[PDB]
Amino acid sequence: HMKQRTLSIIKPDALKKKVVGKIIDRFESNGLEVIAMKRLHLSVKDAENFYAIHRERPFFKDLIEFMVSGPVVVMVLEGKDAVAKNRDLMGATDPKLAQKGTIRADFAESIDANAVHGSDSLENAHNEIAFFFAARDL
Repeated sequence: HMKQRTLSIIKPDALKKKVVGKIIDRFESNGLEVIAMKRLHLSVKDAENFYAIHRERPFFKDLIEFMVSGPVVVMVLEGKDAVAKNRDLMGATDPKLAQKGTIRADFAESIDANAVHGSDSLENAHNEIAFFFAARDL
């Protein structure tokens, strides 16, 4: 019920499909604003620090390799209930489970290459935004 900010990443698979515009438009048409944005190529160090909470998760090694395999677009989205709204529009992490009409349903091929990242909580949103943006840039 508040005006929140959350992090979105358009992963290397969506960039290669050239669906950055369609995905950004999904957020803009659904009550969110892109208030910060840059295209970049993550180093391994960047990717391991960003996903440090998952270092012992079994998907870690494959996750890092995929996330440095090509450039991404990182964005801060702003709007009412932004953290929850972003997750609703992305759909289930796994495209095979995502509801029709979500980003992962529309643009993702596998759970390993599932088009977008979004912060899963308000606490993670704070750290993830701060990882990519100095506060003067927002």
